[PDB]
Amino acid sequence: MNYQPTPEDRFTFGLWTVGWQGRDPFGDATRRALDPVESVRRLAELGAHGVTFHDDDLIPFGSSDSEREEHVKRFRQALDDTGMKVPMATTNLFTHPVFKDGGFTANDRDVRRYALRKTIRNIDLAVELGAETYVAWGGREGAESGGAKDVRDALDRMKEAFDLLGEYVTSQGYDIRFAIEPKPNEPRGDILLPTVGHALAFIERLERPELYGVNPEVGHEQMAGLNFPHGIAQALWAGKLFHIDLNGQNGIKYDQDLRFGAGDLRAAFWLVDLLESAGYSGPRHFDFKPPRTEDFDGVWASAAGCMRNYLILKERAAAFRADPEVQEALRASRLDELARPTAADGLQALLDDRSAFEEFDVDAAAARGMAFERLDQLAMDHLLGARG
Amino acid sequence: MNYQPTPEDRFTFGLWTVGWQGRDPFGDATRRALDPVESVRRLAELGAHGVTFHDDDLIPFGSSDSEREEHVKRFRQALDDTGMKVPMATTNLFTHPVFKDGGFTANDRDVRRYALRKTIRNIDLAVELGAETYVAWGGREGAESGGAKDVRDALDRMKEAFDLLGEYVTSQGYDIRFAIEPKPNEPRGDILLPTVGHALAFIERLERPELYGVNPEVGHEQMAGLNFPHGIAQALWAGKLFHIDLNGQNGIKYDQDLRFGAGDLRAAFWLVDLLESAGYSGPRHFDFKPPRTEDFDGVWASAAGCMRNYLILKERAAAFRADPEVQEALRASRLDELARPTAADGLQALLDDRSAFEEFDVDAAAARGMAFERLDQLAMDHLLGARG
Amino acid sequence: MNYQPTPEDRFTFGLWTVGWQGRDPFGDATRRALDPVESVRRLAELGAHGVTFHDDDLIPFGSSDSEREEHVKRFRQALDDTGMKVPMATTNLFTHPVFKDGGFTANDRDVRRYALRKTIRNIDLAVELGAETYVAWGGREGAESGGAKDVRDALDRMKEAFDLLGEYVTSQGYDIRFAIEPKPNEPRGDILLPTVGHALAFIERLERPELYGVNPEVGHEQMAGLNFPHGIAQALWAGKLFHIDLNGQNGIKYDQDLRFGAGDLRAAFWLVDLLESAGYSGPRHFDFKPPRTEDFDGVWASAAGCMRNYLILKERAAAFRADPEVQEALRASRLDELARPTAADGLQALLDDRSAFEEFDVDAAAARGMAFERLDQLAMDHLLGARG
Amino acid sequence: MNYQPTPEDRFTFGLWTVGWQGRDPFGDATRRALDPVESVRRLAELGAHGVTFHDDDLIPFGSSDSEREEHVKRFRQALDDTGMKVPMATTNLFTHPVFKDGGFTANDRDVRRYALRKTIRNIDLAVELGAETYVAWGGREGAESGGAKDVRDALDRMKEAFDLLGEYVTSQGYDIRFAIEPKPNEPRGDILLPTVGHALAFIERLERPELYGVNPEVGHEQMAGLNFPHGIAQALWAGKLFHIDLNGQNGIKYDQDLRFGAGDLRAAFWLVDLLESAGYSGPRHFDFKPPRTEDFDGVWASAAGCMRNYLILKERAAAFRADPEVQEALRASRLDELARPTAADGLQALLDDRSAFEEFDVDAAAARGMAFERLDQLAMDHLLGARG
Ligand SMILES: O=C[C@H](O)[C@@H](O)[C@H](O)[C@H](O)CO
Ligand SMILES: O=C[C@H](O)[C@@H](O)[C@H](O)[C@H](O)CO
Ligand SMILES: O=C[C@H](O)[C@@H](O)[C@H](O)[C@H](O)CO
Ligand SMILES: O=C[C@H](O)[C@@H](O)[C@H](O)[C@H](O)CO
Ligand code: NI
Ligand code: NI
Ligand code: NI
Ligand code: NI
Ligand code: NI
Ligand code: NI
Ligand code: NI
Ligand code: NI
Ligand code: NI
Ligand code: NI
Ligand code: NI
Ligand code: NI
Repeated sequence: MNYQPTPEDRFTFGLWTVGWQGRDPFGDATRRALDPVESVRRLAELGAHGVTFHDDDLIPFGSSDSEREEHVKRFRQALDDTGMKVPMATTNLFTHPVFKDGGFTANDRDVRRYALRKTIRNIDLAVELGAETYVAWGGREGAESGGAKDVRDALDRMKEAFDLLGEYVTSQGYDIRFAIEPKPNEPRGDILLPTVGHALAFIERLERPELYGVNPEVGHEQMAGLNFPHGIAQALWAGKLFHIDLNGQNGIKYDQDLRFGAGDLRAAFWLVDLLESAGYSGPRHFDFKPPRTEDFDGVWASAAGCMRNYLILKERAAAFRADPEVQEALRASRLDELARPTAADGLQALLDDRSAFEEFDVDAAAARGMAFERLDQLAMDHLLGARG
Repeated sequence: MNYQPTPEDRFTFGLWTVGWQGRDPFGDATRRALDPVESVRRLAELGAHGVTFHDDDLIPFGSSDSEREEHVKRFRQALDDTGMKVPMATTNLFTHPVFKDGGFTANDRDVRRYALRKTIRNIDLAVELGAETYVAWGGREGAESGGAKDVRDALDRMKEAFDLLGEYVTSQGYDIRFAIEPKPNEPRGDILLPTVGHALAFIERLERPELYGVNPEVGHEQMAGLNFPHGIAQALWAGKLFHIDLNGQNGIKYDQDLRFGAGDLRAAFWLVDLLESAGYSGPRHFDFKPPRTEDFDGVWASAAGCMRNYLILKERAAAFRADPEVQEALRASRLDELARPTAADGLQALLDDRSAFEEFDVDAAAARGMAFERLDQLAMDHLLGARG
Repeated sequence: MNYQPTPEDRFTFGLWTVGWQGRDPFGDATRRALDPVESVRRLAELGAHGVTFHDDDLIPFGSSDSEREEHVKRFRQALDDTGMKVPMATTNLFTHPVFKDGGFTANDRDVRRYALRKTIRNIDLAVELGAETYVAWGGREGAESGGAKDVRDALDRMKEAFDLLGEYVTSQGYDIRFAIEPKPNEPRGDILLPTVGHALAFIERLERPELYGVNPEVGHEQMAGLNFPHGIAQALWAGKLFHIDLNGQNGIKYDQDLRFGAGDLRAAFWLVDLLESAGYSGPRHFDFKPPRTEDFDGVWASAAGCMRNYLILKERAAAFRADPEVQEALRASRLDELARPTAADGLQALLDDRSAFEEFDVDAAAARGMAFERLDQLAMDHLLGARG
Repeated sequence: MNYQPTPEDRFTFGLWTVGWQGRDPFGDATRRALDPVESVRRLAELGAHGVTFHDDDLIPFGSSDSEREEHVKRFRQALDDTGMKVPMATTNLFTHPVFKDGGFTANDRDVRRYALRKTIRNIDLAVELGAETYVAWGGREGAESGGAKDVRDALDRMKEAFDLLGEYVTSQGYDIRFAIEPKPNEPRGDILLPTVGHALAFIERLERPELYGVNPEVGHEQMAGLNFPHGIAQALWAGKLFHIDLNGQNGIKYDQDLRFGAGDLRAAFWLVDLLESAGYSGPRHFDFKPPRTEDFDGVWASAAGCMRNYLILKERAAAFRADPEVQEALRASRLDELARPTAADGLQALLDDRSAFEEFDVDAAAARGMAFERLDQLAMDHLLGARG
């Protein structure tokens, strides 16, 4: 019947999302700034579970130690009054002109040292607020031209930075983990660790890999034309999906950050299906931008649509899996065999198995249809609620 | 003056490249098949170092043990007469209809067992011929629809397969290593391990990671809009660039496999620059298709252009790096600082360093230009041979 | 409740669609060839309205005049027995090696003359069978390299060819019109008249523009990352949508030709909405390929899914428009004002209108939200059948 | 030897190019604003021919009639002192929040009337300054969601607007023409008239088509993965290339606006080749953004690189065409035949010509290679200055 979200659904929003003033490359802001406290109250009314923030969203850049203290106190009371949580925090290493060539991988060494200190300062605040995950989006790490950045040295600097933060966390005894958010491009011509895969590979080279995971975003992988649910499957397979950014994107172009459900709808369905069947227990975080055509009423409707869409898809995906006709179709397509080991009998046995080569009837096997189209139409019917 | 390749340049070609008959999705072959022996002699005349092959290129599918023996003997004499080497070999797990849903990750278990036996048989042949690398391109591993393939189970099957081959190699005492070739899509809607990053991450989950590397292809990463030289830098950083496939691609669309140099020319320049300065010593393998508009004279001209283009770029990249004006520009852009550790002084020292935050003048740092445009124009001048 | 198609729905299929044997760039056929007569009977059973064909699908290439006559007679009886119609026909100017550099724009003049004769021969057959539209897809018209094709001369040849066919039709007194099908690339590196826009512009340069329209395909425009429904709106605006090819595509990559409904689902919804509200009365033609993983049962299920998906979307789009809440939302977003002339009062009046500039309150106007997000969520609810 | 530009080369720059302060979606300005007068003097020193402007670049928005007059006088003296010309002008209908849903196609009628008045006011100024072309880039014309914009009505409003401007120009007796600049997306999710083709088609529906042309931009067509030189060939073929925007773009992603020469280098070569051989006599306008990593010295170096790159390519393209070996290769590939009419003998003659079908030897024709690869390698050698 209806689709009301409750804090139990674990839906979270960055302050910078509903707070996006509408400034784009070709235009000025179309909305006034939101007081983070108003955003907390409004999201709470909508059924959200918590909020996330960059240091600079909560405490204006260059704020003194006193002003800083007041901003946090104000934010803290709003949280106490609403029951909202703060499961994730991050650093802004992309807005200020000093980070024009990056933070952790800036060619200027002094800039790199500054970026680390700025991050460390915010990690202490994040722990103070109860955040369990600390996200790192290296938006300025990259280049527009080939000779500007030696990638191998840049990767040495990136590893050095992450190892230092890991040494810091472990020395303060914090119970906080890191999640690297990949993005292929924008604002840099090409960004380092462009996809979930590159991020996962890099993590295996850190001194304490256990502390690092990935924070994939729907639109980012889609900006590279990749299959998001497949990338998420691989991150789960590796045990590295620490957090997730949900939104929508219409193909390969600029990062749109539409509300979740918009963009590639079928991909959204397969994503929810995967997260739910895999038992993902982390937050369902929306990193979206309510389009600039909207006024404040439009932003809250956009935020509500994020949660609504997730809930509808969850219903349809659940109905899909529980359908006996679908369970039969899955067996018809041999999904059950895919889950069985190819050779639990071992190498030697396989080599001696004449049924696996010498006596294998390749034409008989080749003639078997996979029945994938029937299966996919069942999935389509379920998504559209068209199952008679 | 001129650009003649010699076997010392380590240029290699797959038999399937100059041998591509021109069959495409919408058209029939425009060229007769080439006898692998003729291809060996022709490539040798052109200055190539060696050739590579899929089992099915050398020995027709379904060949008896006797015919098989004759085909190899014939091929062996051609190699002896020309001095050509065979540094890499691979398996064809994509053409025959039996592999329509994959080889190692086919839902059908019997198909998966067959794919392993077929690969093992060819590994023995590869070692016999002296190949040091065995490439694996899972072209049929993937899907067109969401419910057809459970990616986590598929990744379990992929790992199982690679671990078994690793157990085989180590048991026969072979001195051969594996290289996984990624591709984002085509012929499947989405292919598993779509980019160099995903492949590198997966490798870290194998039982014997030391035996596996990556075989990236210029056009494949470009089909995802990614920066190829950056991906190669990361593979080198990880010590996993075991082999490389060179060709050209005009952006995001079907896999064109144009001759090397064609497609994104500037990317080709930065690639050669990187491979040469990094001391890549493996083969410079061309996996290209001479367009179907060509007759045989056109195919040999296309193959020659591959090597010619590599040699010209190598000259221009060498001239770029050795230019004192460029060395000065590199210092102006702080590439030297990027190579210096951010905090060799350690964590505690960084936290106590007031020059890294408290007394850091952010406006002064922000005002410094990176001088990247001057550097890039110097690179452009060098590429075009326009340095006065 | 259910979604059964009937010939009244005007659903048509090319013989080459359900008949696609599964041959792709990296693989052999996975299905035997279908007798066109069997395809006619099977599609009729499924509720289809008619079929379409290339000359070479019906009459094997190189067939004598007698064999040709028999093939047509056989096909004719199948049509008579089923009541199926043939509303569109086309020429195959892409498969045979002679068309490797094109048909109408081949550099070889003799080839260009041959292509015209081949098309003319099939136009006579099309009229004989009752086809009202003749489609032209210049799949081989284009290039892989810059100097191979002088585009201005190629466009002169393209216009010459179309003008000649127009002169032929008008001289035989045929009641048949032409529809040019655009495609950005594949099989050529870049194809001439790459999008609906380029095709529409070209048509305005023909001697008898009235005889030519466009035959857009969902996936083709999406291979250029364009909004298909927007392109269709422009073709309707110009009065040039003579026919349409329906299928699915997952973004920018090779031409997938998935069944309709698959690919970008939301785009499919907006397309059906537009065609139905605009009163498009031509055929709903599916130019799709049942994936090669399927056997014959899978191909017929895929074809049925094409029609089913169109019918479901038509229902949801109709429900969307007829919803009073949606009609109210449309007024809230000023869609009614968009339909009103900006200045029916004329130029002079506008220049003298102080309310249009001098006394225009720009801040007041800027503050009005467009309410687009609320509208889009209503559309999402309707698509998913989630309207309470 | 060297490549110095002189005003005779007709190189022009928009004030907004070298003046771009570096503000992007994720960052603040990294450069102070430039006084348009300083930009005029600086560009003049670099060898530029003239500058272009949006109304809002020259006269701050909301300026009184007096301030307006002073700004123009100041700008006028700078032009007189340098000898710089102003060949093109345009309107800013994208920055101010009032244009959030468009200017000419905004759903709000009052906004549409305001946009026309604002444009008309600037047309008078453009003529006053001597501009021969008036560009219109409908950056805000489009949508993020399907129901927000009825495209057919939007196209009615777009035509109404352009017809009114045409009526205005013709009534004032101005000798100024319009050029529509297409762009597929950004800042809107999808922009109306997304490519050169769509723009050309639309123009044929205006009341006075003679007054309208197109202003294509390198990067814009490349954001749709299209071949820019091919699009330019079609615009020239139609006699509609009134102006051109030159820059660089690295594939399908956000609009980078790199300096000319950067991005797809080979495409830049083929573009210059075409413009020069076609005798394009309009300005060579650069619409680029010096990357934000740069300080002012870097912006002037970037602007100089634009002109330098154009001059180098012009040299290489000229050398390519004048090479007798290339002229021979062109004949070998039948470019001379492409330029010959297919059937100047007429329709009836073609139908009676047995050599065009009945007696046409298709196998003989099919066997002829096009020799395109040899031709393309000659072009590569010339571009790289590697012709021995
Ligand atoms: O496009 C950029 C990212 O998606 C951005 O929102 C990061 O997620 C954020 O800075 C970390 O919380
Ligand atoms: O597009 C596919 C690949 O590039 C293919 O050529 C593989 O490289 C080959 O099968 C391994 O040698
Ligand atoms: O991708 C190519 C086209 O879509 C093709 O199927 C044409 O439509 C056909 O040849 C005309 O009927
Ligand atoms: O990306 C947008 C355009 O390229 C822009 O610069 C227009 O050209 C300009 O507003 C007209 O002069
Ligand atoms: Ni993002
Ligand atoms: Ni994003
Ligand atoms: Ni994010
Ligand atoms: Ni490849
Ligand atoms: Ni390839
Ligand atoms: Ni390859
Ligand atoms: Ni098609
Ligand atoms: Ni298609
Ligand atoms: Ni089609
Ligand atoms: Ni632009
Ligand atoms: Ni641009
Ligand atoms: Ni422009």
